[PDB]
Amino acid sequence: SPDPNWELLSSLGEYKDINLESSNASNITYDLEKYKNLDEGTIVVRFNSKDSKIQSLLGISNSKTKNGYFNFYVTNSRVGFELRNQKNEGNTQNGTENLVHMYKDVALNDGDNTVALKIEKNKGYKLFLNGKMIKEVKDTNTKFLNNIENLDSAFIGKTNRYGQSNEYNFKGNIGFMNIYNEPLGDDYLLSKTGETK
Ligand SMILES: CC(=O)N[C@H]1[C@H]([C@H](O)[C@H](O)CO)O[C@@](OC[C@H]2O[C@@H](O)[C@H](O)[C@@H](O)[C@H]2O)(C(=O)O)C[C@@H]1O
Repeated sequence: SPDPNWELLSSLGEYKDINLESSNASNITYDLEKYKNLDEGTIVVRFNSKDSKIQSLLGISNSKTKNGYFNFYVTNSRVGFELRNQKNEGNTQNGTENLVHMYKDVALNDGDNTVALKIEKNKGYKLFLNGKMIKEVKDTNTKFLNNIENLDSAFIGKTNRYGQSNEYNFKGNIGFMNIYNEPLGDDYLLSKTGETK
């Protein structure tokens, strides 16, 4: 990754017009090899939710575990992500590491919102929403997808988990999702997310 970061970069993944009105997530597991070893990157999502519960925009997980997952989520009044690893499979809490839970209480538009998560390896994390950098966390030992063992699922609109776990099914539409292998420039993220001030 250069310093400063690129202001415009080709996406690793780009997904559009995902209809989640009946809360049936979009399986993007075919792209999993692109993401599973990432130690940094950027995720940009345009969304409109019809619900107030915790809902995954993007869920990347080890479906053989309860708690081995990355969950980029929203509510009606909050955005954030969790990062958790689990070393033991099946119906158990054993071997769970709760790595990061970063979130911010926010005002959302009633219509479309645009959010971004920026991860800079061993620098930190930033959240953007509707043209603002809403939260920055400095961290000299960052964790991301490469820290979750045996990933096997990637979904837009849910997190694929073992057994009876809460999959955080999203209800509404996702206009777009763009995933990058590098941290993008703040100015790019401010303008891009800013399209839905
Ligand atoms: C983003 C978030 O807060 N994730 C939590 C999650 C949610 O809060 C919950 O699923 C929303 O309904 O809860 C997690 O723990 C589940 C666990 O909670 C205990 O209090 C309860 O006794 C258990 O039966 C079980 O529901 C989850 O894994 O889903 C933790 C996660 O970090």
